[PDB]
Amino acid sequence: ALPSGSDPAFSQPKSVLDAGLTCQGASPSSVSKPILLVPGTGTTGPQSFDSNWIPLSAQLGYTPCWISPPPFMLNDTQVNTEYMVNAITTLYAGSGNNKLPVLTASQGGLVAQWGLTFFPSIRSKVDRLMAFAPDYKGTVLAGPLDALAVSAPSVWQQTTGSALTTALRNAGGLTQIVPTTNLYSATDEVVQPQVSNSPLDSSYLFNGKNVQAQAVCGPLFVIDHAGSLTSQFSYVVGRSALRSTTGQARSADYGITDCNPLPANDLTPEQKVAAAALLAPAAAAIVAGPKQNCEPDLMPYARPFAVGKRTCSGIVTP
Repeated sequence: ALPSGSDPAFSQPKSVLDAGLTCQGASPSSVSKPILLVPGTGTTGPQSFDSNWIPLSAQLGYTPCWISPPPFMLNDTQVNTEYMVNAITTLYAGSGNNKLPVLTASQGGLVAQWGLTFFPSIRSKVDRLMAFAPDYKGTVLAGPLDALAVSAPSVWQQTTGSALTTALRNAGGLTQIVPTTNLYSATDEVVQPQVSNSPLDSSYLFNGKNVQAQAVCGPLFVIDHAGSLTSQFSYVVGRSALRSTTGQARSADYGITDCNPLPANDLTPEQKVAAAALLAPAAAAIVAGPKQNCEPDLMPYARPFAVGKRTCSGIVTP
């Protein structure tokens, strides 16, 4: 049984959360068919999606909207989730009180699932989740202690074994909460482990539509972390998920002829070039960003689910 009852309090002023939400060509308070895009570590919304799902979702008939939690998704993943929860509240009312899809890149999927686990109000407002390379179990490649012995808050949190990923799993968050499709790759160079095509993989959610590219395209098919978001294969799976009456991608809607690892066909030449360079700003943001030597404390609503772990203030207690 998941957390129920009232939503946790926000730590951020609402005005700050509002400033992080933008829609292309519309206000989030008056928008037709919004899709909420949640970016990856080290990026803003436009950096994650300008070269891919902002144009691609527009051509499918959605108004692209996004959050850009500062600085570049490097702060506390629990604060990044406040931006998403506030955005869902706003876009739900702003689209006529209609459920909306959420589409994510890397950490953005962890944020979405964290929000669905701990903020019950949004469960009735999210139609489906389409997550590209989500790291629900974190990654064994996060490397918070590689090179400098300090790393961004959200990098600690995305490290395998972290208090945050422990709390998500222990609270029941590795089972899908809304209809979810997870698209990922065994050759992801950022998120591992992803090789088993099974619940061991970081992108896997129980009862989700878990699509490891190599299970469809073969063991030597190669797409990396950025290509998991931008590829033509990824587009076909995401399109199926967004159109599906079940809320999940359908195996019938894609196949071996879609196994194209290059940027999605419908992107402009400029977008395809930008898609190849997707993570370049992320490295600069990380170098310039906040860094610390400990994992951020869990907020009170999550503390009971990671008792015994160690965060900045000490040992987690209930």
